[PDB]
Amino acid sequence: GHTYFGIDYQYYRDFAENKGKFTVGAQNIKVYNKQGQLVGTSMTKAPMIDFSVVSRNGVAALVENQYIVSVAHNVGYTDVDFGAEGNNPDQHRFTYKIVKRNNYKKDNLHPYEDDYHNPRLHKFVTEAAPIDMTSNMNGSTYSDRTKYPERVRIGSGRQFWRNDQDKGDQVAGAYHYLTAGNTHNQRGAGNGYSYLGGDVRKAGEYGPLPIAGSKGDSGSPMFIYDAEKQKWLINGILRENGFQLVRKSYFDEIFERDLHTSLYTRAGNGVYTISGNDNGQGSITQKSGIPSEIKITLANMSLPLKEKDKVHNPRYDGPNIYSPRLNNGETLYFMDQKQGSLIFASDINQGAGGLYFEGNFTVSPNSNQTWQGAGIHVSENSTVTWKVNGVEHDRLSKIGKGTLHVQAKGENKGSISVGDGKVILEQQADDQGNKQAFSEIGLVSGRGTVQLNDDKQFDTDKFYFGFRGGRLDLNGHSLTFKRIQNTDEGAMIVNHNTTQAANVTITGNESIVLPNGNNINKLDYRKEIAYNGWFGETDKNKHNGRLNLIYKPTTEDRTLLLSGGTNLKGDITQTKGKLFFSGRPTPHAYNHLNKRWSEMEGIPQGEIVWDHDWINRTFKAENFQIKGGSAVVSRNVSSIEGNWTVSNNANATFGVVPNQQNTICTRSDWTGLTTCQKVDLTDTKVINSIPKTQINGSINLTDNATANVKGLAKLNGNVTLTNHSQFTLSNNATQIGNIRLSDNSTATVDNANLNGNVHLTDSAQFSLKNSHFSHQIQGDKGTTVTLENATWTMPSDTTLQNLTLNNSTITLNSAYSRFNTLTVNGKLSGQGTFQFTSSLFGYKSDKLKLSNDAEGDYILSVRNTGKEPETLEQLTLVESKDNQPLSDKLKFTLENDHVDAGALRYKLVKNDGEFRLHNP
Amino acid sequence: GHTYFGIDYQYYRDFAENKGKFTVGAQNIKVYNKQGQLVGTSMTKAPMIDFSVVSRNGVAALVENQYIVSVAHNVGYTDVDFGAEGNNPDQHRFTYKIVKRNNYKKDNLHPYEDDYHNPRLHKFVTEAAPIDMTSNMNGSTYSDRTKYPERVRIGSGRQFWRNDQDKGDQVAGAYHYLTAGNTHNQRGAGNGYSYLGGDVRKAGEYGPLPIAGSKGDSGSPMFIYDAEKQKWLINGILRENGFQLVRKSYFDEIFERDLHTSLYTRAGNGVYTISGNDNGQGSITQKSGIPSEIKITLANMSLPLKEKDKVHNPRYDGPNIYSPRLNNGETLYFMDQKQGSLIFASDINQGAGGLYFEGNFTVSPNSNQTWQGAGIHVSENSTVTWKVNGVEHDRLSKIGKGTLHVQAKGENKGSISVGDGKVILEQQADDQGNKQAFSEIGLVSGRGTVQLNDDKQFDTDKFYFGFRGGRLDLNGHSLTFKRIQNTDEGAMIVNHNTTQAANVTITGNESIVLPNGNNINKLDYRKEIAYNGWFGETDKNKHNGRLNLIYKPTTEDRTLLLSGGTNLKGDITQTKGKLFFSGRPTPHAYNHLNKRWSEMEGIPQGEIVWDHDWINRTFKAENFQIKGGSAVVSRNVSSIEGNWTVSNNANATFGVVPNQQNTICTRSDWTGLTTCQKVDLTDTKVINSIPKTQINGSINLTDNATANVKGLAKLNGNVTLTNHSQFTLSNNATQIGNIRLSDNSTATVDNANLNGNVHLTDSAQFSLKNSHFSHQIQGDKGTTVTLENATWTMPSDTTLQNLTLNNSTITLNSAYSRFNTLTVNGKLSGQGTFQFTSSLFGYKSDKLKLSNDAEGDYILSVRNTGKEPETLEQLTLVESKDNQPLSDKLKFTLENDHVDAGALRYKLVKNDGEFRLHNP
Repeated sequence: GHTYFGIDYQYYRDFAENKGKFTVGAQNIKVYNKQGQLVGTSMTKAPMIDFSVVSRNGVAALVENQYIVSVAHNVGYTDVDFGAEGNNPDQHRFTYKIVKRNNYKKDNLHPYEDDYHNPRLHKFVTEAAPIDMTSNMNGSTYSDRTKYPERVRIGSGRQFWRNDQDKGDQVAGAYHYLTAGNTHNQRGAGNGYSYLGGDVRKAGEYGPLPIAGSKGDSGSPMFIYDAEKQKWLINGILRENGFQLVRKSYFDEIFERDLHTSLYTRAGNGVYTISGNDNGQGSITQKSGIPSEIKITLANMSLPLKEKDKVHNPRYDGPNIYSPRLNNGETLYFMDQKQGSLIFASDINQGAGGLYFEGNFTVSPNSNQTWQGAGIHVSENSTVTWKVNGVEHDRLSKIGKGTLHVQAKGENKGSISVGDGKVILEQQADDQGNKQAFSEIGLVSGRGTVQLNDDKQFDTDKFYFGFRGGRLDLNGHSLTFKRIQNTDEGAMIVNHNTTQAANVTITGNESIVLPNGNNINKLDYRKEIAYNGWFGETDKNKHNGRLNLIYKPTTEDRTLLLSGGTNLKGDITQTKGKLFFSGRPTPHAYNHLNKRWSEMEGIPQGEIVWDHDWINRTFKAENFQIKGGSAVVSRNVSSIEGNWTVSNNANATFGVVPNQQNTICTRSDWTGLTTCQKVDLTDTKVINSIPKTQINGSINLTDNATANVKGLAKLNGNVTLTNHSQFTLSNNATQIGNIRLSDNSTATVDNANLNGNVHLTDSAQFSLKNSHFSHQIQGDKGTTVTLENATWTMPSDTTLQNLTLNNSTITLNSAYSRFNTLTVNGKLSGQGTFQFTSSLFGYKSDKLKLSNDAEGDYILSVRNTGKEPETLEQLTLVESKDNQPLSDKLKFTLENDHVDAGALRYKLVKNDGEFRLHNP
Repeated sequence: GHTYFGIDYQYYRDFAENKGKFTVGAQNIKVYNKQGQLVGTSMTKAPMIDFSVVSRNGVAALVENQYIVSVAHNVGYTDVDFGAEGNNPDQHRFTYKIVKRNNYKKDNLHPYEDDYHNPRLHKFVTEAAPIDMTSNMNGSTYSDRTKYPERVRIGSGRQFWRNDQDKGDQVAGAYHYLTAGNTHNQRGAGNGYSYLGGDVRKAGEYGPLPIAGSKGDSGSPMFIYDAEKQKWLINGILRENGFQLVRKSYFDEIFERDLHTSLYTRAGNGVYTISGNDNGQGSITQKSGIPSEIKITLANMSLPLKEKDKVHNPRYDGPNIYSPRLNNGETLYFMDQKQGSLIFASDINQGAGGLYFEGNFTVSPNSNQTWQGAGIHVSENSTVTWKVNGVEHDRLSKIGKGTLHVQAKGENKGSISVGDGKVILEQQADDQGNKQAFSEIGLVSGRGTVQLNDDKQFDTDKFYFGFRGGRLDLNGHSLTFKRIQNTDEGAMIVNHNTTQAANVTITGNESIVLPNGNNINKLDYRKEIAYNGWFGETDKNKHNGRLNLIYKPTTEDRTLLLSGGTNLKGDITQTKGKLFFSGRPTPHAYNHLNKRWSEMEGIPQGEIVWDHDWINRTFKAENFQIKGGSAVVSRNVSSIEGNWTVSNNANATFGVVPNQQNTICTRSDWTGLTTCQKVDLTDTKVINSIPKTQINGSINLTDNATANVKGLAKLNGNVTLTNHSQFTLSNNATQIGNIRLSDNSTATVDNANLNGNVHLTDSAQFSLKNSHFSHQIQGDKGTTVTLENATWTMPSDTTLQNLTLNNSTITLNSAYSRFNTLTVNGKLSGQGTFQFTSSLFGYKSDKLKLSNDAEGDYILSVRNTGKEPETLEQLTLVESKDNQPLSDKLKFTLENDHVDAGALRYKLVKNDGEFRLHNP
């Protein structure tokens, strides 16, 4: 298509991929031109369309579970696929095959032009919900912009951008990638058609991003928003541009041709028996109803797998490939109001025919009969007990809001894609002890759930969350993964069991030594693995059962990246390796442009990632037990909630520091690869975009554990240390809470803000560097407090043991800028300043109480109020803790050399073993 | 004398010592016999006599400042002393020496019998005010019992008690101790005499305790109450018993013989110059008046210190010792209406002559002249500026209501006894820098005041409050004591300065290791010291200036007992050791009886202390700052008022517990020694005699501080706790106020009554054991409430975090014996009962809202009112705080298994994650 070079190409790419700000449902997206000026606001009258119904190759759209729409003259393509762009193998993109083209035939009862077809696919599509069609064939219907306020199109035809002189550069050939936007303005319409066209340089009546089609865009879909229904509908297919309106009545004729057999037993508890053979002939016997026997059509093996379909217009001649063998199968519809039964008397290959179930059914083999077909659709509130195995190298498609309770015997060699509703896994062991539900299991489209009703149902290496994921409900069971295959934040691991807890263990990749051969999956041999999804249920109306997460790699050099979220009623445990809690870059459409046009556009080749444009995440658990290795809470984490226990030689670090390098872990949407690397955080825009992490919990360090809260982070909780643990608050981070040190632990506040109190015992040490502190410090026998380049404003009477000063100032009383005393029971040493307040009139003041061990060089500064004393006494400033005299190694100097209280001049003297203010 | 064995000997002993109920001024003292029957009521028509005017040896009474009265035939005694019984060295009892006997000579102008003398003492007596004499010599005068309703006597003659057969046991020899009571009945009187006599077994016209004299009682005084004057007067001296009436006219002749020189200058501003020499010759020069020179007599050193006085009756021959040398001195009287002057041109030794000053005087040495004499009497409203030093080993006696402003130079080696009025200390340093007002200073008789007008005026170890004490007015100055020498509650330390605060520091005894040598003062080497007096002014008409008290011993094992009172405008601070606020046993006369007669009387040998008979005390300060050590409020403290702050590892304990041992601190009146020891409190009479201490203030605990209110105590205030402080209310004590816990503090109510609310935050804990509680408890994140063997009746909606039950019951609503909800946001656990009220008719009830953490075994009891429901619903009783279901570890059981509302039967079920009342 043709875009406007006056607007960033990225808009049109993001639009098509539902990336950047154009996520599904989003509204009011501002669109600026290259001059940074507002062109318009997008999607002000409709939630952003879900383009997942459009095939990756842009030439078709999903209008039913196994049907697409396109132009007949697209005579070459034989299949479609869906989902997100890229080559991340976790996605397991599926190739849906056309088995019947359904090229329109113009005739007395089919008035419209024959460049139009409704292909049937060989499987039910699971990755996306089909889109409804508009029903009126009069183009004028859709001109009303109150009823139809938004209109969009999308395609992969030859790509151009046009400048202000309307000159086009062709930046890509057809079928390379998708571009999209709103359509051009309404430009004339009639029976079966509509024309849209206008000036790409200009904002249109459907929005700031008008886009026209070109060679290769034929067949691509055009969508219209019905504001009354609140639905996006497909309105037409591209044939300025002309569109052939969609044909709902024609589609109905195709559909009813493939689905015409309804099995139903009026009294309920129907019993049906099915059999067939390789020549595509089949039969369904109904226990009692008349007729007892119903003939059905199945996959016909005597027919070619490929053949040339009907061609009704000589212009649209070409390969026109279809599958007479698969298309022979009809779709069956079973309804029962009580408990129905379906018995497999023989293997069944339905070909492109599928199964719909309305009501509960028990489906059972007489022996070991298998099934194979388009897929299974189970109605809302219906449960289908499925006791029939599948076929090797065949994928079963499960759709519908209902439940599929899998309960066949032995090792099922078929796989499954769970697009909608629920699949319960409960395969039974065979006589030989073999038990496997599927050889491979995927959750896609976010609508589906896999629920475990037994152990050892599948190989966890063969389970994946594909495009938009879904729910894996452990239902009280436990699993171990090496790595979890996942594509995005749609991935959810939960436990809906109210009664039994569940555990997920992640062990990381077995080896990081590359194998040989010619189909290496690099994801399996990397030190870094990642999970983009959720642990724990976020839906308030679903049960968030107990769920624990354990990261237990084999080697110290293995990383697990969590970039989605946790809502765990349970703990997260780390035994080794590296564990990152992180936000992630906002997704953006990949840049397919060559060197030249990339340079013209001013964007890098390949992956588009903006350092200032990240998604913010939240994490929550009951406890974080870091028993070993290293846990890191990195950038764009809004909050992490739960209590921390770091033990042995483990470590936990919170926050990234502006103007330094930080290790940043990100996974590529394009390859699925995770990369951890030191990155400079120096850009103002980037720095300002990163939230200060709210750490909502307390921290306990034991043994040799270390914890570090730094930079863009705020600890909303206490820290407790024992043994030889160490805690550091630095780089302008903040803590709202207390620090409690025992044994041989250590704490340090380096250029940071501790809003709370410190309490040491035993041999603990507290260090305050390059900071100001205005709270309480309590230290007893054995403990050492140290200040360096620091100021401390004491709030009240305080006791310490040893205290070491170095270019630091202690203000004894908050009134300096009723009276307090600092007692140093142990050794004071070093050099610095003490700031005093006093009332010479009452001969009262702040006090510094020292022991025989005191020593060093200090400055005394005194602020006195009010009156001149009505008597002559001495005011003690520095005294001994008892009657012994202060050391001669102790040296004090009064600032300004003297203190005046009216006409009375006091100086500093060492008299009788103490330092007093004296009047000569 | 002779007492009645039918009445406790203690009455007669207490009477003589003004102890038990017979304190000075007391009235209506009931006297019971050994059969517990009322014999009579004592002192119904006069306030109890002050026997302090009677010499300790019982043979004389104080009739003027330096004169006594007795019989001439008492020819052996050479001195007298006064005060209280016992050997407490703090009393510094003084030996007053007879310098002239003044044996009566019968002649034409002296009609009466010559067994009578009026001894002159060498010093003015400071410990007691002299008593007036009756003036009529006709014995019949005093028979009128309307005018003279009360009459008493006292002596130390041979001691007997007589039984109902009037048989005497002699229980002690003469001159061992004093006994006293009212006199016998009037039995004949004439010129110069009176006889009193009757039956000791019987109550007499002067009261229930008639007492007769015996051998050794000769000379002892007999007193009569003049009801018109409202005075006790001495009426006669003992010679059934005969008494020689007192001779007022004879005494006047003696007095005028010794005091006949009045110095006076009509125009005011008189100027007198005094000199003398060793031969007892002296001179006073008057500036201008005629004659200019007046001869005076002084101590005559050429005369013997001892000699035999005049003997007028050969029967009364014997030693008759007097002091011709001291008696030679005459007393001088100086009056001036403006400002008079007295100049010492030479040292002066007045001997037994003293000084009276009426009006203001300046008394000055030309050089370093000293003075020595009987004492100084300064008139009311007169000030005598005294610039003359004293003499080593000589005590100066200060009496009169006027002021003595001491302002001499250098180190005065004399001491002083301040009996009356005011002495201001302002010694000036000499050229060499020596400065000392007196080598020793005592306050006695409660009438006197020492006021400090400078620092370093005396050694605080040499200052004492003797018999009945007096006021030490710090007047804005500060002092430190090791121990304060004090005898009784007459001791007062105050600060009358309206402008400058004052501090008293008490440090305790320097060492507790006994010295060697043969004059050890045990009081100086004990761990326990005590102060029987007051801190702060109690007189409303005097200024109660700011005064602070600091107890700061060196070692943890040192105790300070305060058994008197405080009324401090200021604080009490404790840094270490043990501090007791206590009442004290009522004083009782010491038991001098041997083994035999003690056993007969049924009383212990030695000190008489009754465990049920204690004096109740009050204490008041602004703040009690217990910064270290232990503060204890012990038995017989009516109230202690002020706010408490207990910090560091300090402790404060209130109340004694019935039926347990309590540490009781008491000081012996007899030895001055303080003893602290565990004592069982098991006697009903003792228990009932102890008041419940009203603690009138609030309590703040910080750091590791602990406080304990228990037993006979009531806290009328709030408690606030921080850090790791702990507070316990136990043993049936009561608190009217709230408890507020923060940080890691803890509170417990063990079998006690908390009338108020509890509020926890952070990690605080509240424990309720073996108690019933009916007020509010509020606890948020982190906090734990615990009940053991307790019931709690919630008053309104309540929120807690964690809650632990153990054999305890929570009644959700006060109506159980409009609806309330208890929310437990955190973990509930344990076992117990919840009592509910409900209205099934409206489907409303009390609620228990729990979280996922809830667990344990509980009983649900439900009381329902009124109607049968006109609809069928479920009534939720126990619910979740949100949509998650309650744990399976949570178990409830409905009491009685069911609830009925008319014909409708509801049972308890767990339905949909909640516990509801359900109708099958």
